[PDB]
Amino acid sequence: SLRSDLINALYDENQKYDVCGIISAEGKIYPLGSDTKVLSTIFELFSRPIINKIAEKHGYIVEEPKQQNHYPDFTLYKPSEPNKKIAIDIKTTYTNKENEKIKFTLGGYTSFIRNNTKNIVYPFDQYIAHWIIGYVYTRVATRKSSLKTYNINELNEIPKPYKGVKVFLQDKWVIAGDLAGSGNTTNIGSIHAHYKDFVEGKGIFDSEDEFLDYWRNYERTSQLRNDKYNNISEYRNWIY
Amino acid sequence: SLRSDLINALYDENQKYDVCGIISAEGKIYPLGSDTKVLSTIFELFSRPIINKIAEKHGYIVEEPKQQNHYPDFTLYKPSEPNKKIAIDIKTTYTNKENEKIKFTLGGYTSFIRNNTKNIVYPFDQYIAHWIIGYVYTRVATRKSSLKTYNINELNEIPKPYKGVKVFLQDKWVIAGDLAGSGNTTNIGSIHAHYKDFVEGKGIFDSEDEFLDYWRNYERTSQLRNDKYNNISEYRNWIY
DNA sequence: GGGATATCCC
DNA sequence: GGGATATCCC
Repeated sequence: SLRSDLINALYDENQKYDVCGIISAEGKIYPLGSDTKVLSTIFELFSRPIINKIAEKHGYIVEEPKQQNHYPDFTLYKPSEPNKKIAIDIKTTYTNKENEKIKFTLGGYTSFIRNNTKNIVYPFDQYIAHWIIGYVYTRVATRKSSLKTYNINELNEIPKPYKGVKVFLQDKWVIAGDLAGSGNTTNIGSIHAHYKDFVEGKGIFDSEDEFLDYWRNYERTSQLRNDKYNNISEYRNWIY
Repeated sequence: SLRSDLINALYDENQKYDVCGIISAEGKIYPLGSDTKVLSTIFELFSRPIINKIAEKHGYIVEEPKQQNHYPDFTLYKPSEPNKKIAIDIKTTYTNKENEKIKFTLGGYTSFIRNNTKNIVYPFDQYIAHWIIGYVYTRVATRKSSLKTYNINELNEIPKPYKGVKVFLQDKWVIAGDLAGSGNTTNIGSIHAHYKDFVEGKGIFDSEDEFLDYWRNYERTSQLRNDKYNNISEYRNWIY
């Protein structure tokens, strides 16, 4: 199973998280910081070697998006059956101190979910599956960068911005919740839970329809969200 | 002074502003793509040692945010005059045909611009000058990242994400415009001209005052502002 | 012009 | 939760 195989190779098969810094054509190295906007990519870069791997020994093609504002990170599939498209999307998140509850943002709620074609490499329908690859790290901060330029020799010196990474795979609908992850950016939110709750997929929506419906009609303004619904209890009761 | 000194440094004191890729500690390199959220940060890393070296040589202390979502990136200050705080923010944009017109997005019009302390490192009132260090660049059209992992020796075979970089130092009110930069995120729009106009510091606003009142007044959307004001030439009369 | 990519702060 | 960094895409 693409999945089983996948999950398998994600948990240290020989993989080690060691990205120390950025490098300029001048040969001089600049360390990282807690910028999430860059860490994200670093997280995806760790996966890109392993997805493609499996994908290979399974006979599917992988297609990264050409444009900067389209979902999802990866698009696996076989030409023959070019309707059985799977979709993998990398999501990171940080912790401060050990064993805290986490949460991720699961993506747009007013895009291809409701539009089918808006911002997605392929029309929403060609996908049979949508997976999520979640990462958790202990951010090492109290930050203010590392005010210094390095060289190819001090690599070992270079401090990283993360510690004790944790990965897991799961279907999106399984770990989705009933609250926006981001406001203005209309994102969906994840379940507030213990990392392991994710592994196990101890969610809240009973199936993928329950997850689409809920999100399909999650009004955007609190004003309109009152006389309709704010959560699972609210929605469920809305079934009658 | 502090200002023109910075410029020299930032105007070919030798620097090239080129990046290669990401770099691990086992020494294995990974290339980059034109992704903005990344490039905007790398350009950042480049700027910090340049800034530090100048300030420090004029006896200024430097400040960086702890929160990743507060303004400004940099914060130079003289303790012998703590109320004389200056801001520096890196702003990037790209173009294909090495010449076409330009546009930047300089911050939110509904935060420190109207309440003194929302999402700002120190209070707005404690700042004398607000500077924009802008970078422009030609990006390899389309986008091809590839997944090869070079190394120090193959430092040359590695594809760069951009080429022909440009930089400018100028004041925030001189380069601002009368249209939004973005919408949902509520950002100020830089002027839509040509590199040079920027260097010229050939704007539209009359004063650092007009721009203030201006953006201080920007209604969040079409409905409201369409019957108030939608541009400076409109701002004007409205002022009566 | 409005909303889209990611995830975060108070 | 609402608004914030980064800027773009359509």
